[PDB]
Amino acid sequence: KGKLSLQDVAELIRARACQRVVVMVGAGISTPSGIPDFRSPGSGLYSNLQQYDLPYPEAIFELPFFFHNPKPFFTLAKELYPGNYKPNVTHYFLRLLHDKGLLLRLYTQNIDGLERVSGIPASKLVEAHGTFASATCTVCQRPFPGEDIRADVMADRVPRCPVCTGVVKPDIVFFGEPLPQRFLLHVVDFPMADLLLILGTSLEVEPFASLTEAVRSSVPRLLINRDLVGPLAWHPRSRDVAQLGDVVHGVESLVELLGWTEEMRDLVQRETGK
Ligand SMILES: CC(C)(C)C(=O)NCCC1CCN(c2ncnc3cc(C(N)=O)sc23)CC1
Ligand SMILES: [Zn+2]
Repeated sequence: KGKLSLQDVAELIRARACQRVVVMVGAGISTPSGIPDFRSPGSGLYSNLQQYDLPYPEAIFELPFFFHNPKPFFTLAKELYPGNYKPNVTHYFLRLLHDKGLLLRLYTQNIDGLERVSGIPASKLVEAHGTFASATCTVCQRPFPGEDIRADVMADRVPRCPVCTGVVKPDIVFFGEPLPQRFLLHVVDFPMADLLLILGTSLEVEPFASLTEAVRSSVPRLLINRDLVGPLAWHPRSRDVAQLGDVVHGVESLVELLGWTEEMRDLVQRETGK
């Protein structure tokens, strides 16, 4: 009887009636950290082809172009590597969710790695478009921690495999490649979810689009996004809640209703001092 509200979701979490939260995030959560959506006219990455020495937008994430000229991609890597951008309130909200034993899994479309930098361990993360936290030799397939090629990336050298001399590429998923193996965790995670949180994306592209329907029909789906569009708007469920407008405000409103404001402020304080 009647729509669930943001407060109703907050109350379920406070009661630990929702304690296996699956979170899905996109570009919208990282704009307040100073990373625009790549497609943003004027400011976004795809609108700065000259700045990266690219023939066209997609090229920075294409394998044949990468092997012809790895330097534009490595320019992006240098900018996006950990330490450059700061997580914002949205990332720390998810971190708090984790610290309180409420996070089952956080699925991210972002490559900025800000979830990790916020202190969420890799085991809770499914970085569905890959990550800079690890790298792989393109010839022999030797894996490397991201830190092991940091010096070369910061020094504008194309890192190389000690074993076979192959170019070592960050584990970002390029156009036409398979999604990472960890993505198959959705098979167990989604039936297990007792709350679905979607932040700063409308999950309009597959296979993310279908995943919104993988949770059971009793599970509330909370969308915090500019607009109510995508699969959630196409196929609403009685226990869906939409918090529209600015993601930062939506998240901060939820944080307040949860009673975590002072806890958030202390966490952010501590973390900034690192
Ligand atoms: C879907 C595949 C894997 C084929 C793909 O497009 N790979 C290239 C990397 C993606 C990463 C996510 N992505 C983004 N698009 C617009 N804005 C952002 C902001 C991102 C961020 N803040 O990490 S990722 C991203 C599209 C290109
Ligand atoms: Zn190698």
